[PDB]
Amino acid sequence: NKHVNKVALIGAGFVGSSYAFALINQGITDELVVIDVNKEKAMGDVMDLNHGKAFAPQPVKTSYGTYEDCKDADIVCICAGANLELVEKNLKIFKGIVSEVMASGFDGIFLVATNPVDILTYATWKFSGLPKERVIGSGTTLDSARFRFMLSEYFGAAPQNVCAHIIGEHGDTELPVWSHANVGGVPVSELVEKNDYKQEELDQIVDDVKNAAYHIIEKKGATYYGVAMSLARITKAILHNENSILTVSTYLDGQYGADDVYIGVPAVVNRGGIAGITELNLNEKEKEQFLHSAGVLKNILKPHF
Amino acid sequence: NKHVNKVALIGAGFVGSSYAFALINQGITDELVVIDVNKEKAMGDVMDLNHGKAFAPQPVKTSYGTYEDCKDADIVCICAGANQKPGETRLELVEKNLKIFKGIVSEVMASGFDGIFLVATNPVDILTYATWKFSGLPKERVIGSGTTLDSARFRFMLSEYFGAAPQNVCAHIIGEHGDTELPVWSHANVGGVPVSELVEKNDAYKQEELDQIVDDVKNAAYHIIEKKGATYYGVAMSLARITKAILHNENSILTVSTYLDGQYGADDVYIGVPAVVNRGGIAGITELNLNEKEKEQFLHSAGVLKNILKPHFA
Amino acid sequence: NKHVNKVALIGAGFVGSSYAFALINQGITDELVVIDVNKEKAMGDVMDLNHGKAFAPQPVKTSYGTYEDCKDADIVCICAGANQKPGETRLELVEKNLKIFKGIVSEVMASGFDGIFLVATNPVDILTYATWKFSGLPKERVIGSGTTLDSARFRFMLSEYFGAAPQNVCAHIIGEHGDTELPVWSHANVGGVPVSELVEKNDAYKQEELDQIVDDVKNAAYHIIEKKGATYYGVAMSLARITKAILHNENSILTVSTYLDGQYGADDVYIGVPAVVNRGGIAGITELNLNEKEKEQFLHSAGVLKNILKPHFA
Amino acid sequence: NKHVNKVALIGAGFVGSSYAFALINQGITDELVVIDVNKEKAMGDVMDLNHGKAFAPQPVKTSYGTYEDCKDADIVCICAGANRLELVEKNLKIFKGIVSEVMASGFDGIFLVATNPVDILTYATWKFSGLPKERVIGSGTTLDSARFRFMLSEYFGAAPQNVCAHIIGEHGDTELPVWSHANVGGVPVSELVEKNDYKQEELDQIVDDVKNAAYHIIEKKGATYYGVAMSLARITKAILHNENSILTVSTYLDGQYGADDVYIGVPAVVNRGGIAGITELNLNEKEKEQFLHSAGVLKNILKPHF
Repeated sequence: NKHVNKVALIGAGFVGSSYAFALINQGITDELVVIDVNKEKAMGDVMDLNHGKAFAPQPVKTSYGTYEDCKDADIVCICAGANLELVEKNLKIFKGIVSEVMASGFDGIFLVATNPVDILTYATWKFSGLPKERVIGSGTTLDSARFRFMLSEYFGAAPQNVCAHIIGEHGDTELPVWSHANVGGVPVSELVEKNDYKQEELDQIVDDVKNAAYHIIEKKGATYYGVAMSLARITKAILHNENSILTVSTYLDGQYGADDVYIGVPAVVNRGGIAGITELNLNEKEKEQFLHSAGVLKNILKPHF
Repeated sequence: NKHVNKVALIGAGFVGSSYAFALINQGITDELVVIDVNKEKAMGDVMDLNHGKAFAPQPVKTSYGTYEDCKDADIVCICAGANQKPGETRLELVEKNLKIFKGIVSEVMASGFDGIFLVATNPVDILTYATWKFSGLPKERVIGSGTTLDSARFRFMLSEYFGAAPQNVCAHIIGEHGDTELPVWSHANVGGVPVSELVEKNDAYKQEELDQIVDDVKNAAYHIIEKKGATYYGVAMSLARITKAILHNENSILTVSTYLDGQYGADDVYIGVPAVVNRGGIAGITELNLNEKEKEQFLHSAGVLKNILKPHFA
Repeated sequence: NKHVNKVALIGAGFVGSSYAFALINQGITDELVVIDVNKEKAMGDVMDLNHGKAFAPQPVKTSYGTYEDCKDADIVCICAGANQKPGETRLELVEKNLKIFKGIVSEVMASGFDGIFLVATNPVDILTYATWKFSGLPKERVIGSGTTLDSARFRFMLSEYFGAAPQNVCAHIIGEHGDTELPVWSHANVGGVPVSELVEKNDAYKQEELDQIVDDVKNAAYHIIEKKGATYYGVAMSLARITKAILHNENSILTVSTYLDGQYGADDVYIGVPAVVNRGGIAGITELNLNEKEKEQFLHSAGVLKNILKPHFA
Repeated sequence: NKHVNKVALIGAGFVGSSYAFALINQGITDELVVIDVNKEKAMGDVMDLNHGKAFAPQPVKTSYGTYEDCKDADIVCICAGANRLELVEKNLKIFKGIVSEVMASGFDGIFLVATNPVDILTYATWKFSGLPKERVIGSGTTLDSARFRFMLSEYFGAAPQNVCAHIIGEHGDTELPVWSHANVGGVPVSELVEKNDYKQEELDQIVDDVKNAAYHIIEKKGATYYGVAMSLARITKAILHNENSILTVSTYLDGQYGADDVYIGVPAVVNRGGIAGITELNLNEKEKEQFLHSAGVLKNILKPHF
């Protein structure tokens, strides 16, 4: 009796629906159940998603469901919420959601997508009582993948042999780890000096990354395709025991001079969830940029915990 | 053009965007250009689709453009048009969409485009025929989604009934994409065993059970629409499937909208039949030997389409 | 094994090693154990296969072991045995291989193995039947490669004759893996159109051309052997294909060696017929309605096998 | 008219046959032609390889052929040659005949060289053919580096994709690990070595297994071919699919690592044009000397013949 991979999705808005469409197009899970307070929408979405079932690369059973259907889920992905005020609404929404999920007997991994992601990931860990290695937030995985790709273009190599992370809070206080950005083994700073590859050229790439989402929202009011893709990517590392290094929202206790906070850092991800935290030796600018970011978060945290 | 595939999408609504997302998720094309006069929404979608490109299985260049950017496209897929309003007849919808298609197709042809058209807009068989007339291209290079979605579904469900892989099952829905489409029970077979035989010799396999599979296939869109307001994920997948068969020269048999001049006793009409699809478009038409009931149903289905074409084309 | 697929290969000759290489190149299994008393050659092959593991699409753990290492195997594939020497009859070869299989199967069963057997050693239908008797397993869990290779090559060539994808072509070779195997022309079809109809409706499609597709399929091994001394790449691929259908629960229809107790009018014999293959092994048997000529050919083919079984099994 | 990818294989021994079986199993090329002095063996292999054609993941047309059939090949892969510094001697001759016959067909693609000693015969092929140095490529130390890389993602517990480590220099005893730039997720190996106790001579023994892997295989069954075939198919894949993958293939240097006028193993970017750029690692003092000593060994063996 071989293991059946099962994902439970909570919140069938634009992010959730797209996330589902992505799992189906990539053949990532064996089963998917969709849960939303708006029964009719989730129902319609499931039907639409199954309409083209025959064309999916791999069989995937997709169904409408309720909180109790989370019992044997490997992953519960939360895309629900509202779109200091907002943090209040969502903090409560999550409380009821995690409560209902845990009440079903779910004993898997939480994947949190709704913003502010670092905050709601910390919250989910609290409300659920699960080990911190099994509550995971999307963190800055999207921004880091982008940064990483733009650089394989810029320096002309495959993304596979290019290294670059974005860490910190998923937000304006997130930061690039220039000190460890390397191409094929060769540090970026090295390539910048030996050629005239110029500095604020690379600095502009970081500028685009941080504002990418705002610009999308400015034009169509919401962002969902890129988000959905990052979620499917993280779900893939888990379900297929990849040990992939991803800058997901992770609980720190001393690793980067930070403790008691969920924040974006490169973490090894596998079927168990977080399997280790990659500890980069930050230089001086990075070290304070980071702690400033961790401080901003922990500060919004205490009023609620 | 030589080492790289390019798709131009015209119309970035729910169908078009989902199609785009499907192409990117499955790794079907190297380049996609999105064309739509609604600039904010379309550039937004393009930026959103590019935001997460690093996660896709293959590199995919997505951009916002206009007709001039079709010059080197392998495929132009058209999802643009109006949707028919309640109380409006199909001939009334067709009058509006023909005018839209006239502008789109002439602008596309004037860009230098020399590829294949893939038509998705309803009524798809009608607009495929129009695109052929408007473009002056060979009939093999103008393709509509036809009954591909209903067939594939019909075929998966039978696979998920008689208990065998989709790949090993034969079941076609043919005719117009709409209420007169028909199942080809006479040629439906599992592993090569006719469905009528399977029914006859196992009473776990009942007729009405099978007919019910047909009832549901034909009403699936309407029910999705009831609960969600519209339907687009299935359409998008069927379009991605056809695009893949073209770009990768698969020679897959699909019930796309296809021009008939005599086959099945129908003339001068685009309509859903099993056709071989490859990099050149339509490579061949499968001519099933329809039984007497099927033949009558099919000629009625072709007639329903010709009643709509007649007032618009000589 | 819960999240992990494991294959045990018994016999690391040219067939077994190529099979191993195919599994690794296609990403079919998570683990492979190779079992062969010829230690130097087999550990050599194992080390060689591990040498380039980094380049394989998926991580594959390959090791050298013995019967005890079959305990948690999903599949045990047996390629070991002697090969027919010139002047030796098949009954004489079978006497030697039954003795070999008796030891192999009893040791495998005593390891705690509770998976599926995949048999490749010649004459495969005979040794599949023996493996069933020796193992005491359900007949659904003992599978031989049957006529899978000849069928696939019968079905690709037709696809490469009528101009369509293999996926939409239906053609089976059934019967013993050997000179009495037969084509099922009566159910051979393209997109659902009977071969006999395609023939008589187009004079570019001719009988003799089709028949020689058959004579060539049946003589393919002999010609490869003439030129290179042995045949093993095709066999290896057919085995990898069957293994994939099993490990990934495909429900693919394949003409594997299958136990019949009445179907097609044959009893108590393993023989090549279209069967549904999934994670549990044989999920179902496709019963094609053979015409009178085919029925006679098939019962003769089953008879040839029973003439070999009879002196060895009650 | 979409481009048709075409590979011509010269030498259908164990390496070539396996290399072919790999291309077919991975769906890497659209067409493959097989060429060998032993016509009947090449004919047999092609037949065996097509026997199971219906099961290949992607369509691939495989056929028997001759030097003339190289005309429109994207890639000519040479696995022919004899299997005692006279080995270089016999092979240098074989290659001369082969390249001459290939160029004489109008071939204007990329050469992929696998026959040992690969660095030397890659240099030779460049000479005999007259092609730009970016279009003659040897397998170099790609296999050894791939192993080293995987054998470290396990050790440190991450995915190979998030691990960095090269083996450079001549394909042989004088090849060397680039410890100074070996990193995991961005974190250099040295940092992890003393910060946890990951032991030094442990990571060390890994470099020893790599270098002797092939000898040990040969000790047991007489030749290596599966691993070689896999590395060849991987390089063929980077080329035909314009990957821009960084591989330590045999590459022509002119000053890049204190070395000039020599084919040797270094990380190079590989795409449809062939070598697209040479990755320049800041070698430390130890590595710098190991490397030049390796280039010297090679350049020394070249002189007598050029």
